[PDB]
Amino acid sequence: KQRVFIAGHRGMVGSAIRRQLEQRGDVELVLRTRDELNLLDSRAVHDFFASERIDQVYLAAAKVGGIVANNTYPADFIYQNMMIESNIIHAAHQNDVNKLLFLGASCIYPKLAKQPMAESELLQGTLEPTNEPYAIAKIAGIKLCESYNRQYGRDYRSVMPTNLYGPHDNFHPSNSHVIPALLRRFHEATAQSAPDVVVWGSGTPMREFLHVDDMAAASIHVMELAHEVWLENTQPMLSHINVGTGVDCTIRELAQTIAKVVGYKGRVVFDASKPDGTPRKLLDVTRLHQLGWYHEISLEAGLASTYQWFLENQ
Amino acid sequence: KQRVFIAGHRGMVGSAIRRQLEQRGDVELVLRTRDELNLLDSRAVHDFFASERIDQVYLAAAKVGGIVANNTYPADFIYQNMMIESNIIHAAHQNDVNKLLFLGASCIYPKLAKQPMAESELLQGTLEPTNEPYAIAKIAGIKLCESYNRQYGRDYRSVMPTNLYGPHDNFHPSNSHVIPALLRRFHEATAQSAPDVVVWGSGTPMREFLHVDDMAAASIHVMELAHEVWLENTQPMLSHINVGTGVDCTIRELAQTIAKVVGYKGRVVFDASKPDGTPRKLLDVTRLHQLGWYHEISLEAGLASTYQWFLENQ
Ligand SMILES: NC(=O)c1ccc[n+]([C@@H]2O[C@H](COP(=O)([O-])OP(=O)(O)OC[C@H]3O[C@@H](n4cnc5c(N)ncnc54)[C@H](OP(=O)(O)O)[C@@H]3O)[C@@H](O)[C@H]2O)c1
Ligand SMILES: NC(=O)c1ccc[n+]([C@@H]2O[C@H](COP(=O)([O-])OP(=O)(O)OC[C@H]3O[C@@H](n4cnc5c(N)ncnc54)[C@H](OP(=O)(O)O)[C@@H]3O)[C@@H](O)[C@H]2O)c1
Repeated sequence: KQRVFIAGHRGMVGSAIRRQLEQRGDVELVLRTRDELNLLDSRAVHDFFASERIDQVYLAAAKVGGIVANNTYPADFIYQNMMIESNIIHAAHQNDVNKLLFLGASCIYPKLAKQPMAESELLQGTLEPTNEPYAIAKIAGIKLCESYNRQYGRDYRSVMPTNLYGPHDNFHPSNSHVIPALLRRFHEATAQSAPDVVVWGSGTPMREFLHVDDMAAASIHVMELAHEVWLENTQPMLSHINVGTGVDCTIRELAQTIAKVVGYKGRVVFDASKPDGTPRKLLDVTRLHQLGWYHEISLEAGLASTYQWFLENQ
Repeated sequence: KQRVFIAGHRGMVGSAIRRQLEQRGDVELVLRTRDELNLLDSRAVHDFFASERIDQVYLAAAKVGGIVANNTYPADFIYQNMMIESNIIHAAHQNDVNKLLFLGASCIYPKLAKQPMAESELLQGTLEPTNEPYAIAKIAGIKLCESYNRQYGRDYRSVMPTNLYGPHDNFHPSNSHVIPALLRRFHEATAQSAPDVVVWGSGTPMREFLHVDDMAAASIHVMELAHEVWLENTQPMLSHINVGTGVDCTIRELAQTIAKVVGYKGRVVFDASKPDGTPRKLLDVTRLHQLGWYHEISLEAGLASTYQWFLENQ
């Protein structure tokens, strides 16, 4: 069996990968909570790699937050993510761990990227200010992987997820992530028999959403492709792979679909006196499709299962 | 007196800053060689800051090299520079060091930046591949400074030097840095009475060069400006300041001037069957000039003093 360390295993993405791999008789999972292993402590990280046996790492540990967090604690988001990724990638290499999968984030493409965004949009222009610190840290992670690949012949691969949703998300009404926020707002409006739920903006902007169990499946798929096949579909200095559906939906359709999922019978209202973001933001997932992976969970089906997980975990 | 830690003090830039500050009765320098303090070791760095007294840091420690090095050891250039900058900036903040000056590099602007390159060119397009790993690490340093500024009200300022030359450079004929390489090639051609010295390319591309003692003076000037003045001439998320002459010279003029400086009497030859890089690469130094600093060392005068330092240190 391969010894697989899922860093950040209790996280949203990390836990999704753990749910799938825990089903695998060819895999022995190695897991440490933050209390058992602080990924910011280089010495602790190195000791762990020097004693445990690892064959593969899924790097799903990060300091992640929403709009308010990223603008309020910028130093924490750049420093913590630089150190976690630096520590794990370095310790992995020093201990002859040849395989690693790093997680990027789609909010780290340029603010004014061409749509849909192919992998080559990376670094082609300036970042969204709210996410800049976190995005720079994330881009440095991808470049640490590529540099260890090129210098030492490692196999440190990287995925770039689109917007994610699903179990283990933060279902609080003031989350800046539209999925979990609207599920919870709609839930409470339906409980209260509120006449309407108002959403800022016009509802015309198109966005792309992927259920975290699809993310996890794609991540495992990418990790386990033969190296030669991964090479034929990437370049050493443009190595990441977008993970998403490649399909857009309006904020209006999303909200209306959430309302239906939850059984709300009041009115979804958009307040178009509030500004809209860019008209369209989505990944181009041609490389992932060429690599033989296609998402399985439709929006309707994913929102319904997600909402059921919330009901079970209030 | 202010307690000033010059990280990397034996380096080219670090030593230039030390030569100027060692003349200052208002400054107590705190210096540690690599053997006394490995800047890659977070615990050692933190212990140093927790015991020494620091009021200001000049962050002039780095893993730096030329074209071959950056392409041959990419992981060393991204990881080492990420860790050194992360360790020092974090430890400085944790120990209430409010003032820091970080050194960037002009090779970290986009390959196809608009010329002359204003500070706002940063992150506006893709990087030169040879320098990408190092440039990403350097950009992450500037963003660590800006994030600590914004989150914690620190005063971590950053300069972006143009091409540098001067004492303590690497005067070896195969250095990819044109200044030191040509000084040494011309020196040896003059010693050998070689009939000609051939330089690859046409000699038409324009570049910008600054003597390291000017760099050091500008760095000290920027560090010591009143905060309110530094604020009026920067933005929190576009905080760095280009340091250079803002003036171009052809590779042809540079080589011809070196030849004269050294007293070569053979022929400078350009081989235009070899490719030229971009036609023009230089910084826009309007912010530094507005901040009241202008370079003092002409190319002719700087090359002559540099060459004299080489003669004294063969
Ligand atoms: N659409 C997108 O762009 C998108 C969305 C989601 C995720 N992602 C990718 O997936 C990554 C993970 O996202 P996520 O939502 O799964 O994060 P999370 O799920 O919210 O948390 C990841 C975790 O890693 C752990 N961790 C953080 N710092 C640690 C440390 N110093 N030591 C040990 N463990 C530490 C956390 O511990 P404690 O949490 O308990 O503090 C948390 O369990 C993101 O950063 C991104 O790269 C991309
Ligand atoms: N035109 C440009 O873009 C340009 C040119 C030059 C410099 N610069 C700026 O100035 C920075 C310094 O350049 P430089 O030429 O002065 O470099 P250097 O001068 O060649 O070296 C800097 C030094 O820091 C030290 N150091 C490196 N790693 C260390 C570690 N782990 N612990 C302790 N000390 C460590 C080095 O030690 P050991 O060397 O003895 O290995 C070396 O003395 C550059 O990285 C750049 O940011 C910009």
